[PDB]
Amino acid sequence: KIEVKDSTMIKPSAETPGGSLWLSNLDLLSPANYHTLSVHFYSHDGSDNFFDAAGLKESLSRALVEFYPYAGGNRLEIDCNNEGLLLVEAECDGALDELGDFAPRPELNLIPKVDYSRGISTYPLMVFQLTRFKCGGVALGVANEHHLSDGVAALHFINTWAHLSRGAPAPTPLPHFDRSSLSARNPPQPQFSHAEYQPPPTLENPLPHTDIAHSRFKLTRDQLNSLYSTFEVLAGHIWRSVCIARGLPEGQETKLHIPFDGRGRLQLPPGFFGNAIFFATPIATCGEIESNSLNYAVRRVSDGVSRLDEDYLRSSIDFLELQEDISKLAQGAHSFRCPNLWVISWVWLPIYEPDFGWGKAVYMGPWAAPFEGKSYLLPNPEKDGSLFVSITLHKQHMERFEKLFYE
Ligand SMILES: O=C(/C=C/c1ccc(O)cc1)O[C@H](Cc1ccc(O)cc1)C(=O)O
Repeated sequence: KIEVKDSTMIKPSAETPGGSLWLSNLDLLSPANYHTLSVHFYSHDGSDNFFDAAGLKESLSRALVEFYPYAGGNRLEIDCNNEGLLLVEAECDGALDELGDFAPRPELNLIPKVDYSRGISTYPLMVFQLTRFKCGGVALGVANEHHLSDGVAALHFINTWAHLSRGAPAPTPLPHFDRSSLSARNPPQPQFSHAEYQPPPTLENPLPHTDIAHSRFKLTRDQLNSLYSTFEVLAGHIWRSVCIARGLPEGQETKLHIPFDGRGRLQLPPGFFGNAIFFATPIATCGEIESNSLNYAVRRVSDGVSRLDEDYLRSSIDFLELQEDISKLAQGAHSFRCPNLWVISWVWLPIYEPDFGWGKAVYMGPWAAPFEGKSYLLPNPEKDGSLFVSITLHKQHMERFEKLFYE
């Protein structure tokens, strides 16, 4: 019940010199065809001209005068050609209050499908969706190429794109586009054995069912430790709950994958624009997860995160430097599946700070993903001090997963 209205490609207003620049080694840790995408929801207010299209286009140009690589040898890079940034405005016969709590069920008309079979550099790298409803509310669906930038950089871009629409100046440190700070050493000397690069522990006794279910949970009972970060304890609990709810045989290896922003532990320049996301991979058998205390799992995840010191991160970069190709090491879409698990945390991220001049977001959230195996941590826009756990799991296991509440 959604249909396209307009499809535009936006140039910057200024020149923005478009010399192609170098992608990092961590940027090459994704498939050549992948968009990470989420949606921003805005409810209508008493103000006239709620998200006018022309104002947003002439604000998008004033935003692209800084972030020009969004419009644009044997190694991946797409030149800043300044030819266009896809912006498709749609129309829906819907009421935003009928959504209720925004379960991201796969009715993907809030975003478009892209085709890079015609060319990997033919179409641009990011797409925005401005879909307007019957109630006057609007959904803004963002879809970004992971090679170009991570969630932090695209979030900073959307915050600049917010401040330059509300008549305010640029948000913080202006974006830095030279990724030479994430370059390998000279010479490259790895010093550790990296399990973030070894293949995931698949090949278990096969699964009878394949259909999955998504569930988004509220947990207002964070304020208890039954003897570490909040994230480490919570991730240990989620991981133990999943490994118990799956009923896998003891001796089956499970592997938790955790994104980790390497801007702080390393010395990255401010406004660094690109992927600075490493991986924290603690491995353990499902038995010793289910047959030991929560202390075991939380210590395992804490050792998985605390290993990522400066030496280990630079050694990982040098290990990537030693490789033939790096995109052959990028696991995904099959690493996601059981017995493996992802857990992220958007609680610390400023995902609600984008205010275009019409108010804050009622709800932003992920949409349309390779679903199973990925647990997310979100903040509640009700700001009751509560926290959301958005997980996807096979149906046989989602009902078992209710022991997350059992401390
Ligand atoms: O969760 C985020 C969200 C990104 C985002 C934030 C705000 C926006 O407006 C738009 C996108 O990023 C991760 C990326 C990722 C995945 C696996 C890894 O091993 C390393 C990194 C993801 O989407 O899964």
